[PDB]
Amino acid sequence: EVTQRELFEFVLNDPLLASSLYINIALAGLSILLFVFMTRGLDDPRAKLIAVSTILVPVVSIASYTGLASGLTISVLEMPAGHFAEGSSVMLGGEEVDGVVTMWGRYLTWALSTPMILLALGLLAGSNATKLFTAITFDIAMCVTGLAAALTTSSHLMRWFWYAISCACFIVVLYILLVEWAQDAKAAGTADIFSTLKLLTVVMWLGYPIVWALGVEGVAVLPVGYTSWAYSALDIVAKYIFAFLLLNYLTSNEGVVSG
Amino acid sequence: EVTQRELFEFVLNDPLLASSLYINIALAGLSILLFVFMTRGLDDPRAKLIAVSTILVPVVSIASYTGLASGLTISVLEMPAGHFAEGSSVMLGGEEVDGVVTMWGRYLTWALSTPMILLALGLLAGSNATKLFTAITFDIAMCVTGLAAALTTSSHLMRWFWYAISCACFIVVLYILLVEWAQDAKAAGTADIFSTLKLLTVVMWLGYPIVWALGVEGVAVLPVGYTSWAYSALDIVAKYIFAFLLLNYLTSNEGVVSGSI
Amino acid sequence: EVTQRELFEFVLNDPLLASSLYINIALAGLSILLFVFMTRGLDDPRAKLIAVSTILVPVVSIASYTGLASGLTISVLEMPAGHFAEGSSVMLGGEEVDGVVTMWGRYLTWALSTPMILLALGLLAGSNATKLFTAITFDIAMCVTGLAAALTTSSHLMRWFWYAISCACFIVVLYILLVEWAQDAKAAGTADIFSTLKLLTVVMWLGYPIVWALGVEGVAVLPVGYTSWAYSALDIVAKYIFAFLLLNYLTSNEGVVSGS
Ligand SMILES: CCCCCCCCCO[C@@H]1O[C@H](CO)[C@@H](O)[C@H](O)[C@H]1O
Ligand SMILES: CCCCCCCCCO[C@@H]1O[C@H](CO)[C@@H](O)[C@H](O)[C@H]1O
Ligand SMILES: CCCCCCCCCO[C@@H]1O[C@H](CO)[C@@H](O)[C@H](O)[C@H]1O
Ligand SMILES: CCCCCCCCCO[C@@H]1O[C@H](CO)[C@@H](O)[C@H](O)[C@H]1O
Ligand SMILES: *C/C=C(C)/C=C\C=C(C)\C=C\C1=C(C)CCCC1(C)C
Ligand SMILES: *C/C=C(C)/C=C\C=C(C)\C=C\C1=C(C)CCCC1(C)C
Ligand SMILES: *C/C=C(C)/C=C\C=C(C)\C=C\C1=C(C)CCCC1(C)C
Repeated sequence: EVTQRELFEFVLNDPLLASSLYINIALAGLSILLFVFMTRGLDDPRAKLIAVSTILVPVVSIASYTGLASGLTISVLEMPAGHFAEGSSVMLGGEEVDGVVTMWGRYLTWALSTPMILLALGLLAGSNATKLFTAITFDIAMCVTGLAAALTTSSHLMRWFWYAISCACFIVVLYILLVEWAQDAKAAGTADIFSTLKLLTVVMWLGYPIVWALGVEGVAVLPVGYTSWAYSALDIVAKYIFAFLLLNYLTSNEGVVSG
Repeated sequence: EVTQRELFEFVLNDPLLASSLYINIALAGLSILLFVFMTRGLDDPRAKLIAVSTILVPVVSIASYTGLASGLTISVLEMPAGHFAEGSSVMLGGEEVDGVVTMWGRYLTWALSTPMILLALGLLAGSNATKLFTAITFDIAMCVTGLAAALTTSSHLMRWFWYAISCACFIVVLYILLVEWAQDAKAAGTADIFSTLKLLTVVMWLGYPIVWALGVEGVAVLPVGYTSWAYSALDIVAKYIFAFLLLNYLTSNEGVVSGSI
Repeated sequence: EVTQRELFEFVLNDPLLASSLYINIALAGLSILLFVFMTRGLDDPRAKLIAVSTILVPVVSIASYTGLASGLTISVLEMPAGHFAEGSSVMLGGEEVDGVVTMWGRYLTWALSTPMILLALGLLAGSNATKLFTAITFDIAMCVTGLAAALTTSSHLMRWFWYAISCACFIVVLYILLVEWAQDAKAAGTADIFSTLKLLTVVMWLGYPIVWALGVEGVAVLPVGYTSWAYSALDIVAKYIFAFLLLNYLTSNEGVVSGS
């Protein structure tokens, strides 16, 4: 029964964690600023919907990373027998504690920012509501089952079963990104930029389940701090730059996306 | 105290709970396979929305039932004074623990599946946005106030007050289903199929508060394993069979429900 | 270690607490009954969508306040070093307990009812989906960061920080109300009622961060019971009266908001 203060200090006291969380808190703040600045020239209602859903990305990121930073959304979990990190222990407060410091707050950041990325990207491609619906529902399911995979301590096989369920919902989203919106963007006149934002997205998105698998939640070839910086690095790219790359195209082509 | 692993083992070790939970993970998985295969012939955006909302029913089911099976969404709660299951105990991790194994994750399943059932039925009926909004918001309120009833350990009376508020929300959804979409479907050209599904929905849905009352959450004439099976049997019809029948009509009648959303 | 029953009893047996909470369960219950009555003659789909969104206010209200009254959504929390309530204690379960009774369940009420407030106000003002999306998302973010600020016990600083993030979000909402929807309304033929509801809304809403700062979550000049009543007072006006007034204009101007 560790304290939130204990986790708040454990992080401050760990090189990798402290930096992995605070550098992204910093970059998220510098994004909300650069983006509110970049998008002042917009006036069309649709261009402005794409702008604000995009801007919400770093808004969700700064708040959710603060949840981790404060120790509010981190837990110490004891992994199941057979799990590569079972047996782990951590110095918290004045004692050794069984378990792995688990920053499950990362799934809350993901559950909140991915539907905004899909909404902005969907509108960019001129998607109809059905595909928008399909993408966002399976995306939320993908994130929430991943979180349940992370939170499952009862059994090792059960964790990988959730992982599989999360993979299946990922495939539906990948199909919409790669086969449906790739085609829809042509009617909307956004094919060029879509292929770029889609290529980045699909590449960075595929990275998450690979890291999960090799990182501490999986077979742990990557320690807690490195599992964290890998996720943090992927976030800076899949999120802030993605938002910069999409917003640098938008505030140059307001007419194409209007209506 | 009571660890997630302790509950996962108890479930694997109890005839009614393991079968009531794992059979549904299995049927949900098979339902998804069948429904995807059935619906590959659809092209219309609106038909497809009725199809995806329906498909999300067993997707929500396989995921949330796994929540229960893994032990993640189970709690051991001690019932308040006068509750008919107060003072019960359950043998966990070898030790005796006061409380009733409470599979609260069931409300998470219902909270996620029911709005997908109403969206599909409302689209089937040719519902306007107002009634789609009224049915779904009151239905979600129904589930959450039901979960609240289940998690209340402070007072017996408090539990039944949450139960009554929940029922109030239910009556609003029944009204839309039985009064408004019935009329809407006639105008939409789907009256017959909407009428059969609506009645299958109302019949099975009335089953949940009855089971809640008769079961371990209410007066406990049904112990935990029997309460669990009563809820799992209702889920098989209200979720998987209901969906099979809806998609059977949809994939033979794409033209009637084709249009904007 | 404090139980749910012990928090239901603490509340039940404290004059200020039982009153703040149970008075709002009763008023919401009556608001629902009254509002359903008032709106029984609406026919247009848009007006009905405004009515049901506004009726969801006391429904979210009766259920989330019960959340509080039952102990379900209350947590006794030890404030961090420096907080003006650090070291406080209560006496729950007959024992002296370190911390402050924290009715975090209030943020559930707000997170669930404020979006309904903006949808109904926005639709009244003729808002386009974009500003409605902007007002509701930032509103929800404001409420969740407020809850996080209230649930943070790790350091006094970080708490006031969440409070600030919850302000940057609130500022976005304020720009939409005061400015944008005021402009949108004029044309919707609701400029007049939009001014009255906007005034009440901006005024009452502004108080929440001030009460938070002054109450037990903040510098604690207001103990638990007064903190509860301070927030419960803003709710009674920001919710039930705001709702009555808005429905009163709806029951009278149905034709106006039907659009066509
Ligand atoms: C369709 C869902 C797929 C998940 C299936 C999970 C069932 C695996 C159960 O494993 C067993 O659990 C026992 C109790 O903990 C251990 O003693 C034993 O060593 C372990 O092998
Ligand atoms: C909606 C169906 C009707 C449900 C009615 C539920 C009544 C349950 C009352 O509980 C009892 O209340 C007494 C007085 O508070 C307590 O002394 C006692 O210990 C407690 O067990
Ligand atoms: C729709 C389902 C109806 C639910 C009815 C629930 C009624 C619960 C009755 O419980 C009993 O109440 C007595 C006081 O009235 C207590 O003294 C006694 O200890 C308690 O066991
Ligand atoms: C810590 C979170 C605080 C983030 C604050 C930045 C949010 C910016 C939302 O976009 C702005 O919304 C206004 C209202 O519609 C428009 O008038 C304006 O043109 C548009 O740029
Ligand atoms: C911030 C943006 C993100 C995190 C985008 C995509 C994330 C995924 C595609 C995650 C996939 C996952 C899988 C398939 C298995 C469960 C864990 C998981 C959530 C990392
Ligand atoms: C999976 C589909 C379901 C669960 C459909 C309907 C469920 C209800 C109508 C549940 C109603 C309930 C009531 C009226 C009382 C509180 C508990 C409750 C949520 C089971
Ligand atoms: C019931 C209606 C409500 C609570 C309407 C508005 C509430 C706010 C504007 C609350 C703002 C807050 C801030 C700015 C700081 C954090 C605490 C907070 C949530 C009270």
